[PDB]
Amino acid sequence: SHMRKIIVGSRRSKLALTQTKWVIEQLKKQGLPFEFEIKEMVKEIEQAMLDKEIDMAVHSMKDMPAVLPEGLTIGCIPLREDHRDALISKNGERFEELPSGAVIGTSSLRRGAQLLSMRSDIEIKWIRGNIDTRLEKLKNEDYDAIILAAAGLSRMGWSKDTVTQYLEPEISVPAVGQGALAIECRENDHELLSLLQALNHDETARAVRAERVFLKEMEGGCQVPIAGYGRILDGGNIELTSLVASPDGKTIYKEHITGKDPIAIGSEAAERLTSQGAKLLIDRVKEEL
Ligand SMILES: *Cc1[nH]c(Cc2[nH]cc(CCC(=O)O)c2CC(=O)O)c(CCC(=O)O)c1CC(=O)O
Repeated sequence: SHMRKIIVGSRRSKLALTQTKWVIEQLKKQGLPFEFEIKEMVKEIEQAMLDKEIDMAVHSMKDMPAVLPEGLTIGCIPLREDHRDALISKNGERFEELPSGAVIGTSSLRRGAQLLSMRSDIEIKWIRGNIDTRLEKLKNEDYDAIILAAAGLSRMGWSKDTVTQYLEPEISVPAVGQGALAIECRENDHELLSLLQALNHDETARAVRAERVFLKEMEGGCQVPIAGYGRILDGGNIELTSLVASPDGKTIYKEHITGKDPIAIGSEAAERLTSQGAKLLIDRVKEEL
C-alpha cells in the first residue's frame, strides 16, 4: 500500500551503510506502515535533513558534534554495541606481549596516550581510513598492530578474524559515545520520533547523555586526548569514568562519579577534571595541532 517513505541519509563506507541498514532492519520489526529508502550522500547530511531532502541519518555517536543545528535532534539512541577499543595485532600478540618497539597504528591521541602510559617501549604511528582500509594498511605497511573500535568490527562480522585483545576500560577508556549510534532526525518530525521510540534504549541513552555533557563542557572531541564512558550499575545509577591524558601518556587525569542525573554527573565530572588541570592540557594540545 501507499505509506510514508522515510528517506535515510547515509555515507557510502561499508561500515556506514551497515550501521544504517541495521537501524532500518530493527525499525521494520515494529511492522508499522513505513517504507525506508537509503540515500547515499555529519554536517552535509544535517543540511539535507534541514532541507527535508532526507528524514533521518545514522551516525556513530563518537563523531557527533557537541551541538546540533537548531531544528535537529538525536531522536534515538539504540542498545549500545561493544564500547571497547580493540587491539588487532598482525602476528597475534596481546598488548603486553607485543615486542619492544612495536608500532601501533592510531590517529587518536586518546588511544595512543593510554597505551603509552602502560608501555613506553612502543611506538604510536598515525593511520587513517575507513576500517577496511585500515586493516589493509596493517597488512601492507609498517604497523605491527592497530587499534579499532570493537563496535565497527562487530557490525561488519569481522571480529572473529581480527581481534587480538578487547581492551577493558581500565586499560583504555573509550571515546565518548563509542559503540553508540545517533539516529538524527528533525525535532518536529513527531511521527518519526514516535516510530524511533521503541528502538531507543533508555539505559544507553542516559549513559551517553552523561558522557556527552562532560565532553561538551570540556570542549573535547576526536582530536583531543579525552575519554569518557558511562554505564548503568545494577542498582540503576550511572557511573561515569572520565579521563584526559597528555599525548605522551605521562600525565593522566582520571575520575569516576556515580549518580542518577546524566546532566549533573557529566557537569560535575567536567568541573572536577577542569579543577585538576585537564582543561588547560586540552587547550595546550589544541594550540600545537
Ligand atoms: C572521534 C573519532 N572518530 C574516529 C574514527 C571512527 N569513527 C567511528 C568509528 C567506528 C566505531 C564507532 O562507531 O564507535 C571510527 C573508527 C574506529 O575507531 O574504529 C576516531 C578514530 C581515530 C583513530 O584511532 O585513528 C575518533 C577518535 C577516538 O576514538 O579517540
